[PDB]
Amino acid sequence: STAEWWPKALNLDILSQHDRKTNPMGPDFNYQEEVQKLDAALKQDLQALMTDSQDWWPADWGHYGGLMIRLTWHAAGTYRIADGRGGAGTGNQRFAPLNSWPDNTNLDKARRLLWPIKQKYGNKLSWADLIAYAGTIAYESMGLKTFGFAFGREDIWHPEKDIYWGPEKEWFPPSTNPNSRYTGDRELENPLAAVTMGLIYVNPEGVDGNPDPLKTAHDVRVTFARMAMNDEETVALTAGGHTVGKCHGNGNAALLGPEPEGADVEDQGLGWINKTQSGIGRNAVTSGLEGAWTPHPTQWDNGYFAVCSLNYDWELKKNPAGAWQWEPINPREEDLPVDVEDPSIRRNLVMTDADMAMKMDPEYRKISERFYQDPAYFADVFARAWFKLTHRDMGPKARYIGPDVPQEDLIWQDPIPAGNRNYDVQAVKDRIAASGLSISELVSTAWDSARTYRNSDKRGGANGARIRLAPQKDWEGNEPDRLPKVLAVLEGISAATGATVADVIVLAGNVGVEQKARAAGVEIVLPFAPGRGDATAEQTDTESFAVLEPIHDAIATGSSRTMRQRLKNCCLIATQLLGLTAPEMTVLIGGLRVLGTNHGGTKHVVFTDREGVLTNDFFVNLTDMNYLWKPAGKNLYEICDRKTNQVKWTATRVDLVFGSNSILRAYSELYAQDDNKEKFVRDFVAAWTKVMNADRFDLD
Amino acid sequence: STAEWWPKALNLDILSQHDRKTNPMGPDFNYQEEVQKLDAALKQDLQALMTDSQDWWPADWGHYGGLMIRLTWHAAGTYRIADGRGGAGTGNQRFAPLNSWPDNTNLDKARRLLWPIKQKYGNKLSWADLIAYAGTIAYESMGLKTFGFAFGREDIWHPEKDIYWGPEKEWFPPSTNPNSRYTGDRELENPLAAVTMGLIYVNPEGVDGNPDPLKTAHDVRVTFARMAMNDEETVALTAGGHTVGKCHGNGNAALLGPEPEGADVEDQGLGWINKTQSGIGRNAVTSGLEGAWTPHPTQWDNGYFAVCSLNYDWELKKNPAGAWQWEPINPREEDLPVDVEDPSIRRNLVMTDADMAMKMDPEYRKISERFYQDPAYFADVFARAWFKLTHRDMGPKARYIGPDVPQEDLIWQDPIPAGNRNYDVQAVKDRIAASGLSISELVSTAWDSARTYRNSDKRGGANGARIRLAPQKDWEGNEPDRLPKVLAVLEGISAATGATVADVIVLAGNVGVEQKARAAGVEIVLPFAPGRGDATAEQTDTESFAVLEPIHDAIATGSSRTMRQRLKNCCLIATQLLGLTAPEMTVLIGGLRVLGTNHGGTKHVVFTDREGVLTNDFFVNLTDMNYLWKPAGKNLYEICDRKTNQVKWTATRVDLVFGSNSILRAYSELYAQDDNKEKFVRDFVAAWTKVMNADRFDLD
Ligand code: HEM
Ligand code: HEM
Repeated sequence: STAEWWPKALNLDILSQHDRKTNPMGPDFNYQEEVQKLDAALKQDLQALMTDSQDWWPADWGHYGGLMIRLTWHAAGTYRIADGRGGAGTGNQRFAPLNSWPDNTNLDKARRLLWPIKQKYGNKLSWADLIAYAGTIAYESMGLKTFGFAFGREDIWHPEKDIYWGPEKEWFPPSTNPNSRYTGDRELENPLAAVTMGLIYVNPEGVDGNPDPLKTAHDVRVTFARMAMNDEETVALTAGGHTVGKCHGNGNAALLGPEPEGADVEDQGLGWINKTQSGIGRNAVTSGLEGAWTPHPTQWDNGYFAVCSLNYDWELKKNPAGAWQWEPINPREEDLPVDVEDPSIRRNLVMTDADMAMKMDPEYRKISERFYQDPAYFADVFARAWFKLTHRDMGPKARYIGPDVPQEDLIWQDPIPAGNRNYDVQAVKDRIAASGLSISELVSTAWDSARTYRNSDKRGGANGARIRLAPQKDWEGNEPDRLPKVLAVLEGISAATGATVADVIVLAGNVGVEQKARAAGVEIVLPFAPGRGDATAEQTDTESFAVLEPIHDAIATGSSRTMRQRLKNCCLIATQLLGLTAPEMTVLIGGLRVLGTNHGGTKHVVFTDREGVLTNDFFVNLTDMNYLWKPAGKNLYEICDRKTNQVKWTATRVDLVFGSNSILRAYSELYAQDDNKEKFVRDFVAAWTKVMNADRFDLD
Repeated sequence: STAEWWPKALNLDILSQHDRKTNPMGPDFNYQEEVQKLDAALKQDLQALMTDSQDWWPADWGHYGGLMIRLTWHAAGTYRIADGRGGAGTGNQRFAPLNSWPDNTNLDKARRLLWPIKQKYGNKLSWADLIAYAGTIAYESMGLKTFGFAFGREDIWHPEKDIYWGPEKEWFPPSTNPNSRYTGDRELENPLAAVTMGLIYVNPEGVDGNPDPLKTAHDVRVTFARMAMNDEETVALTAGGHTVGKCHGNGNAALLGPEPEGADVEDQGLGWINKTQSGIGRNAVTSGLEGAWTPHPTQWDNGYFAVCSLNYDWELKKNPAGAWQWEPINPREEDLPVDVEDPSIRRNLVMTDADMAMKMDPEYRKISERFYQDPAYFADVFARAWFKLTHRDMGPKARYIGPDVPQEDLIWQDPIPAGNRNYDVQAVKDRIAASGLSISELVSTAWDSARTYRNSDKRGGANGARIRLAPQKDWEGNEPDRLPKVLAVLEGISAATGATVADVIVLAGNVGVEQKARAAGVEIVLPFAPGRGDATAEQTDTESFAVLEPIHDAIATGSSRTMRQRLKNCCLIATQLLGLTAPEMTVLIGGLRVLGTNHGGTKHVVFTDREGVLTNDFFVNLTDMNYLWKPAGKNLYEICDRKTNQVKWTATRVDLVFGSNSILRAYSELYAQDDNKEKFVRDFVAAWTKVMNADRFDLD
């Protein structure tokens, strides 16, 4: 197509996803308000589905719970803390490439089995919520006291183009190959939270397919941590997950047809279909391993650790489909799981390399032991972890809807109280104006408070005013000395008024922008919404926030250190997380530059003889051919006058890409037109507002 | 990215281009009304630019006309009749990949030279119009009486993803290579109108770089015909084009930097920049050939045929950059073009292989002779052809705006008169209802009248009611016997009322749809706009309309013959030309199917026990897993009941792709929800309306 030609080019399309032309819903359609009308006592239908076997994909022992829990687990298992991408918050498993990953084999059947319910509840039940709820109801039906559930996940209509899944151009390849995601000594390429392409967290047969429970344990600890789970939550999840259901590998795999995206139309959007021989029931082949972890896989119990992983000794075996798996030595007949179609036949137990790791790894072993001797703890830790798994990308509790939302404020939700809304905004502004804070100090501070937001998992943002807290107040990119000079003033204004520090930091930014538009002879009142609360250090997980540190921010031409990634690459990624379009990214850069907001007070792209005045000067000058651009070191250029051959300004790649990239320059040219001065200001303001209000889910 | 994984998948993204998130203009912005306010006497600024040389890319002999004419010519030269794609109607040359094609080398300089003007006139002058106007004003300034010009081309903001430019994964490769666009004996892959990738029409040095004017003449005739130009227009264009300007090839090419999309940010979005040595002025290297076709290249004259191509004899030479070119034998000094920087130095004349073809090809030679002995004719034929070149993708004259629009109605515009608007719509409807025409006969006829439309060059559509004319009335896909049974009735209703046959065919379709919604117990009045005119056979070019023949239409599950292209591929291409989104394509297919509109009255995807009733039955049944799909021959499937193993319905790939493609099935599922019956009807209607009104540029 139009570009395999220049693969180094910015993938600007990630900024224009989920737009009008792909969305089939009317423009006033609002899911939050339609799901609030849902008859959640739909729990009866979902629970009934569990024992409502369909011929084209029969339920094991007449119960789909194991399958449904795996569905939800896999929908959730794609999340990663580095950027908050992946997760069950958008129902992405119904689209490429996730619907066709090897690890999601046969989950297409699970999703399809949920369709009658989606058809019944319609627009009030998104595929995203349904897929995320399925496993929870399954657990309920099988005996587990779940912790809770919240609806509120809006559906998407095409693949999430912004997610980089890994460097491999092959499915589940060895870690000792070209295009490997591994470096040094088994050091996982940073963003990634899986050991290979097409897998959720870890290889069930062992690292690169070679069984050792100790090396497998290392991958499990690493990948789960990258998904926000610690040792306890991990052992809990693994055991709790395998307490029900089984592994399917009773047949030749090579006989499975193409994964969904590669199957032809006769397959109804399904995949991995066996047409050579029976591929359903006891003849089902999924992961390739075969057997169940517990005697009673249709029910919550203590069978996982209870004579199985801890009380029997295990040895390596090969299943019918050629996969490595662990089986018990001399198991008693009563402990053998029965056949999925005929209860009078006995089959075998199993443990994957990840299950054996729970017994062999010294640290997991201690936790395994606690859950073995204290099942009440196990069930509580698992239930909570199951809930965290399914909501870790839901964002603020304000987004949670439904009768079963837990009253408890969990730390991973980034709890923030409602701030006072009755306080007279204008008095707050006058006191801000009346302080000796520069237009520049006002804007940078507000920018920094809001820039932490990312729509991937909805964490960050200006609401709870955390920047004032550790570790944020000390982040290099946040300019710690200038930040307190400003917090000191603003904290005083808030105590003196009834407005929150969070509301004040934003309102101050708004003042800086208002002062700058006024200096260019433009009068404007920037929209504003009170209500931000101030969050406490107690409800702020210092370790989980490390991931939101601004190590890079092109919007303030700041780069903490030399990075592999191009500066505009970094710019593009922050703007995608922020939820901004290319036109929005463009005006923002042009505006912030003339407001004199660079980190370190650098003039890298000021291009104005009048900083502090909101003009379209950045574009007018960037687009002026009377100048030539001379590379001048690392991420730096000299903007020279062609006549005098003298250096007029300096600039970085973040600045110049807006005058190099054909699409961005087209935007730059527009804003540099003689007739678009007011449009630039109006558009800068709207984008500014969008950023300050991005995390405002507390609003209606 | 998200899919090199399944390259056979529908490129649905081509249906969601140019959306809100990429458009930087407010949503109420309307170019047609802003350009109507333009001070077209901007002709003075454009004309002044011609002699306003800029240091970073100096004008040859102090005149940019040759360069500007080439700019416009190349912007226009990308058009092709097979699908109407390409052309100067969107200003696509400012974006990838066209901005970086080898043939467009240094046109980046031309575009950049026009920026001060675009900056001055702003939102009232699109880049598309400016680029298309540049060459016309250049010709005016150099002495040619141009035929006219119309503004009205709206700007785009990213590459036109829908255009397939060719199969090559390399630039300008030989025709005797893998991935070649040539088959049998030099038979150009059909859609394409160029001999290789990255070139506009033909190779200037000869077929695959080997000079012979006779084989070159064959490519010129073939490519220009694919661009709607006959022998006369072609000789005219070639000679008229080369009557001014020159070829640039005075240097080592290998020294040129990367084309624009491959250049780094310091190049200001420009490309082919020489940093090793001087690459401007007389040292400029573009095509690689060097010399001018006429003694006086800054002026319109009769020098092209006048002692140059006809009166001097020519021989093969090699220019400084190693390109083949023809030079004259023993030219007199006065006929030598002077140096571009210093008038006191003489340089050389040249003729490309395409110019020599005008002298050597027997047929071109006769036309060349007429233009040599009758320059008034030459100038008139060229002027008209220059105008056709720059407007052949503008569509109906209704779209033309400006003081210089020619009063003459040119045949290639598909002229259609204004039809009467005062006639009482309801009386027309009652008479239609009162006829014995089936709901099916009404809908299919209207569909067929409107389906010919394509937004690529804005030709086709229900307005002028041509379907009633040759060759349309006899096209197989239009079902000639059923079409006249319906025209006979409808032609009578129109004569009896004051409404046009065109308005009547559409209104009839609207009645069929209204009758079908009524049968499903839904009352609706479909929007309607009177005014369509009936076009005459005299103003209808039977040969130019061949290209709009519906050889395929998935919307009515019709395929004239087995084709290389997948049926859904064909479906996707018609819907892109029609201007429809994926959600729109989806409801349309579902609706037309239950209305019983298949070509040949086939039941391939009816899936209703009630044809003629507008229900969401197609989706409800397509999405029902109680059925399995069994391939059953060419483009056919048997929809079988899983319990009884009996054939319930049949269907084609066009039907089943909506239940296979993950994105389309998501749409299908939505419309199959219990709560979306009315949404389906409302959405089907809106899409129906959009199609019936697509060519209505005559409306405000
Ligand atoms: C700790 C890393 C894990 C590994 C290596 C792993 C591996 C596997 C494998 C190979 C299967 C085979 C399924 C088939 O062939 O059909 C399976 C099934 C399953 N896993 Fe895991 N798993 C892990 C974690 C979890 C977690 C954390 C849970 C959820 C809390 C879970 C829940 C399930 C369920 C419910 C099934 C049953 C599928 C069915 O019965 O159809 N797994 N797992
Ligand atoms: C008939 C097929 C044609 C071929 C093979 C051809 C080839 C070329 C080539 C190789 C150049 C070299 C320019 C450079 O190196 O800078 C050129 C220049 C030019 N051509 Fe054509 N051309 C064709 C048709 C036309 C037509 C139909 C027109 C417009 C009616 C046209 C107008 C021009 C102009 C104005 C230039 C001058 C560029 C300048 O002075 O900077 N050409 N052409």
